[PDB]
Amino acid sequence: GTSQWLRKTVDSAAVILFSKTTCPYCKKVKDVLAEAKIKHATIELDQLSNGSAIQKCLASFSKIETVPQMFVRGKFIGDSQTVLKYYSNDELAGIVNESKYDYDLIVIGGGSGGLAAGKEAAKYGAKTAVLDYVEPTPIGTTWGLGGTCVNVGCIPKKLMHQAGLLSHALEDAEHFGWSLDRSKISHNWSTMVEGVQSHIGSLNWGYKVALRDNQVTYLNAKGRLISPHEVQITDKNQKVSTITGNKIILATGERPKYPEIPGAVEYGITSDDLFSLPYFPGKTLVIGASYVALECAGFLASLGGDVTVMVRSILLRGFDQQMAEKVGDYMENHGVKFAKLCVPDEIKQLKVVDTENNKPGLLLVKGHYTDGKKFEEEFETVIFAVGREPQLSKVLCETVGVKLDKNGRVVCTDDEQTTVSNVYAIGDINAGKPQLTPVAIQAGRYLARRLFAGATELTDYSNVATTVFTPLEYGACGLSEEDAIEKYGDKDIEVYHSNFKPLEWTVAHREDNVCYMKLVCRKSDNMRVLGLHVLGPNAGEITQGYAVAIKMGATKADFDRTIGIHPTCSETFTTLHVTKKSGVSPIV
Amino acid sequence: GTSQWLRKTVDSAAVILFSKTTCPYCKKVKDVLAEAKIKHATIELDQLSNGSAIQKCLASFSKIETVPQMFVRGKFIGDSQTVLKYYSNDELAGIVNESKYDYDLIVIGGGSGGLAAGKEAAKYGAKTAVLDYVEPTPIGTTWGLGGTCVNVGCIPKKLMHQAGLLSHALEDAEHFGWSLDRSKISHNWSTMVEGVQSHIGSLNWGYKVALRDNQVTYLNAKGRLISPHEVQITDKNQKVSTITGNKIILATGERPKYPEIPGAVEYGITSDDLFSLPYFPGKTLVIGASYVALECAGFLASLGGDVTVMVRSILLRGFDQQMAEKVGDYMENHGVKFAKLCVPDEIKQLKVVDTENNKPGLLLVKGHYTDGKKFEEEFETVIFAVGREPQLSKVLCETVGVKLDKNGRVVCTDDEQTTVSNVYAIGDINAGKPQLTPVAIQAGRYLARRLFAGATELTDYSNVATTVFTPLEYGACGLSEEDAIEKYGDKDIEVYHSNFKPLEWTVAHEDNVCYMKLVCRKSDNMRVLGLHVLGPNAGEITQGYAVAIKMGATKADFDRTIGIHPTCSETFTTLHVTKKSGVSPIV
Ligand SMILES: Cc1cc2nc3c(=O)[nH]c(=O)nc-3n(C[C@H](O)[C@H](O)[C@H](O)COP(=O)(O)OP(=O)(O)OC[C@H]3O[C@@H](n4cnc5c(N)ncnc54)[C@H](O)[C@@H]3O)c2cc1C
Ligand SMILES: Cc1cc2nc3c(=O)[nH]c(=O)nc-3n(C[C@H](O)[C@H](O)[C@H](O)COP(=O)(O)OP(=O)(O)OC[C@H]3O[C@@H](n4cnc5c(N)ncnc54)[C@H](O)[C@@H]3O)c2cc1C
Ligand SMILES: COCc1nnc(N)s1
Ligand SMILES: COCc1nnc(N)s1
Ligand SMILES: COCc1nnc(N)s1
Ligand SMILES: COCc1nnc(N)s1
Repeated sequence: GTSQWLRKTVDSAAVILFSKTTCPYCKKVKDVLAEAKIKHATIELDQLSNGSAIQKCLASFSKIETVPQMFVRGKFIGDSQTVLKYYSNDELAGIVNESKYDYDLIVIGGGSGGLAAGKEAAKYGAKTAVLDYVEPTPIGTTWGLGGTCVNVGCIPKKLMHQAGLLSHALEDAEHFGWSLDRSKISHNWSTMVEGVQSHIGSLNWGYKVALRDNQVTYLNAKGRLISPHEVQITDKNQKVSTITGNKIILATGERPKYPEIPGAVEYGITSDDLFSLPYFPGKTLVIGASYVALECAGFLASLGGDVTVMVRSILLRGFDQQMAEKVGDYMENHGVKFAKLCVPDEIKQLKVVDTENNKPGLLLVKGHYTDGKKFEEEFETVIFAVGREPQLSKVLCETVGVKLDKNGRVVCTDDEQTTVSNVYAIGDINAGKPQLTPVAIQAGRYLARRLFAGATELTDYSNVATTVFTPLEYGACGLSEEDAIEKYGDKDIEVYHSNFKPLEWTVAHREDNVCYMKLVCRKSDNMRVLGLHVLGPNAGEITQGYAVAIKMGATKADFDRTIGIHPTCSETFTTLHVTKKSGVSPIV
Repeated sequence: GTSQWLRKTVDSAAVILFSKTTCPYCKKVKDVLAEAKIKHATIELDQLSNGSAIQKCLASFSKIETVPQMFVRGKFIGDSQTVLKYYSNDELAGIVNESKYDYDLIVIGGGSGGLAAGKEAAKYGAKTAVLDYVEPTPIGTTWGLGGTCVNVGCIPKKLMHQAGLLSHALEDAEHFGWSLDRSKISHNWSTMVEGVQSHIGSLNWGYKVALRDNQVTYLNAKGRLISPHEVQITDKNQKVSTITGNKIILATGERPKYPEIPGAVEYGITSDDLFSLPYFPGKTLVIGASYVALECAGFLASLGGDVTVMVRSILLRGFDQQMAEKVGDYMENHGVKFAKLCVPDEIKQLKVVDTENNKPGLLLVKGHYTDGKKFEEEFETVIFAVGREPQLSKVLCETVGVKLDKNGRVVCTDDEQTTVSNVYAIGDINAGKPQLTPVAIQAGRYLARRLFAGATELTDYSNVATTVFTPLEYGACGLSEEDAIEKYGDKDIEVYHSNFKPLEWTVAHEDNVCYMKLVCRKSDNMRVLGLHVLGPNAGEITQGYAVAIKMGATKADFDRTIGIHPTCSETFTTLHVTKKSGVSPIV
């Protein structure tokens, strides 16, 4: 029924007004609340299909059936006359601030999702605290508010990716008639790092301002859920206390793993350290083969570093393997070396990091290949990118009763709820969800709208598009080719594909047949597009809009009947015709 | 119903075979035709939903109801025994070349649409000729096969744009840590033009190879339609002759206009001349305000030139006017000067063009502003971008009966047919269609499939997306904002909008110049009627969304899709400020 919607809304909301748009009785209660510096949500009943039934159900609480009606934290406050009887008597602040807990909402985690949920909750009148603390890395690195993307993730990595792209810009400029000689131009690592850290510092500051201007309490404190409604916090001075909240959101993210081998923690670094490193890495070994490892190797080479990637098995496990091979081939051709089917055994120190003179150390790496032969080479810097994990034992006492999966992530329902009914989890620690910043933001915002404004919208987690920012970018939306075959059978999968060449590469004398795209389609379902894949420049900008068409169920015919924009790389999707079954070449 | 399809299909097809995939007798006839190099179309009756009706209806032509049946130019040739008999007896080649006309298809015009139409028809066995001739510009400029885009349009204009974009990329490089100093780097015009002309030459060559390998006859001759089936050709040696064809496609495009003022033809140039000009233009006056005018003024500025645009009234007439003003404001902050509400009266010559030393001349331009005040300035080069027109009197005798609208364009039904039943028109001269290269290509290809392979798919001309390649690009798909209010009323229109800033612009040091909006319809589930974005890589951004708009996308379809981070395009997935709210769109 409607009755248990209405009654979840009233129960959970902080301050909420049931109202209508034509009623000037409601319009005067609003203006009172605005000037009184009171935030609230507002269900306009004349714009809901079944506003009539809701008016009746309000009477179960208030014994009346008209509008406006104001509730605070589950209790009916009054109608239009009673609100002004409280206002002019100056009894209104004591009533709107009445609560069994310190906060309506405590977010443990000040990253992508944490800050996004906190700000949206506060819009609708919820008393909100946001906790953030950055445990330092083994060598001591630390940073400010905003989470992993803002400080040591998407933002600093794409900015260094852009710095790497601009070396090809300097090469190309010669052929388009500019008088520079790229031969005599070199890169300065620490000038880059200063500009990058300057931008991050402005996001740190901007988030503190945003929280302040939304009346959100920010505590730079480590938090721990000790009971369903109690969060124990620790100061920067080591002072412990306890705060209480009605709803809890866990949004604490992950940190990089190290392999269990001698020397790794003591002498290597991870991505957490790379984006503010005060010396150029020098001769670098990257261990691992995820998108983090290949993206960092890619711009290290483009800035002129001597870069090696040690690969256990394959590149980009979980991604379309034909495209992953195309990515790796391009990198191998443009400076990155690979040591294939190889694994490390220990890291030995030969020289200590020189802090005063700003120089890396010197390390000796010992490893072995799957056949048996030995790996032994010296590097100045060794970077581990062997995956990320959460440490929920630090965040969450086991007696609270929040269930975790065998990987240590939180098992949630489809509306982010944990096994404890007032506790939710969003972002990287939610089991089974894609680990991406815009996913966490969308989840956090939609959930706050459900707890405090009566919203029903859920987050849709399927067919979320991605881009890997390797020297040649790789964008994808949907199934990889081998997953669609495995799920529907090779006879039911048709794949259209083609090479291409950006117009911008013609005068520049770049390669003819390295850029590549394909559509993986289901025959028996009107050639429905199951996955889209593209290797080339600006692959993120290319892929993104097609994610809407695929969310709507696009078919091959939908692509055929749409006309291209000329000249672009993206238009090549609108005229594809060569099937893989056919055996015809895809070259240009 | 099905009946009238199969009679239209049999009459216009050149060589066509009706068959079934599972039939070894049809396979036997296919294998004979491959070996004899006899190109043909093929209808596979067992993959069509009314193949049974078609099968019975073939008997009205062939007095049989079995497959495989082969036709040539409206005549039943036989079943598998009759065809093999012809093969074995050496009679099959003469039968399949029997024609009342010289060609199954004559295309007049070897540009974007004509080449696409020509190459596609040949795949189905049509005996095809393609005609192309380039009348020179007033100063003598001419070029090779491929049309306006390939030679004096999209392809050279975007390479030159690209040259201009690299100048800001050299600036940005310093801030991201590269040692270069932008201040001591300069641009060589003739080096660029050589690289551009070299790529165009490779396209000229590749199209000639393409026509050769499809057995299309290429005649570098001017063609004129003198009767429904007769095309008069004139040689590069002025030899005149007449060829005949069953179906005629007109695809002759347009050329730039000149204003009727003294000195304009004698001392100015147009875009036709600019992309192969041997000298740098110098101080340039661009007259006009279309996307050609603004794109060219744009890269000439970025390459270091002193550039002025003379605007009669507004910029980008017919495009969303708020977006056009943003496009022009950005150009004005980055070098381009504007002479607003202004029109030219005459061009006077001060220095002739110096061919020996490779230098432009010198000109005095006189004009007036709308209030009467006078304009008088000196420039080395004057570029007219005051529109384009067909000249179908050069193409089409009046007595053939092909009807034209009041602009001289061809009035066509929604299958590209003219008032004469064997004559079709495609591309720029098709009245009322967006004048774009992918549109011409799609129309020429789809039409050839209907004339010669029994296809029925029409070309969809609605909601075709565009990009204007100004220094900051402007992508668009669907109705402008003012157009949508005119059609549905202000109360039924919601506009969501936001400024944004590329991540690449942060370390490189404007905050709120990039902009995008969605124009929606309240009473139709908030249906997206127009998408607009100003920013970098706007074509790459806009294109994919054109599929979702074609499928009828709403605001909720945009909200429920997750973004790709960090990108510019992802800002479309989280828009929330409305124009009626009065809230500011900056970030
Ligand atoms: C190198 C790298 C590059 C990436 N690039 C991209 C990209 O291009 N695009 C993309 O979409 N995603 C990218 N990601 C993934 C993206 O960063 C994550 O999906 C996202 O940051 C997860 O958000 P979150 O809110 O769940 O966690 P986080 O952003 O990690 O925020 C959690 C915060 O809570 C803090 N915290 C932890 N424990 C406690 C505690 N007990 N008390 C208080 N605070 C605590 C953490 O220190 C942190 O500040 C990248 C990740 C990495 C590592
Ligand atoms: C500066 C500029 C930039 C442009 N940029 C873009 C862009 O970025 N994207 C886009 O989509 N569109 C762009 N266009 C438009 C695009 O060029 C046209 O839409 C396209 O060329 C139309 O093709 P068409 O086949 O109709 O004609 P055309 O390509 O003009 O082909 C006509 C051909 O027929 C020849 N011909 C004429 N008369 C005869 C005759 N009697 N006998 C034989 N041959 C004859 C002509 O000389 C020419 O070779 C641009 C146009 C210009 C001028
Ligand atoms: C539990 O760690 C104590 C803390 N140190 N710095 C903070 N900001 S909180
Ligand atoms: C998830 O696998 C982590 C690793 N990758 N490369 C290694 N050598 S260990
Ligand atoms: C009037 O034009 C005669 C020509 N015909 N084809 C050429 N190449 S010159
Ligand atoms: C034929 O000329 C008409 C014009 N169009 N734009 C101008 N500035 S003058």
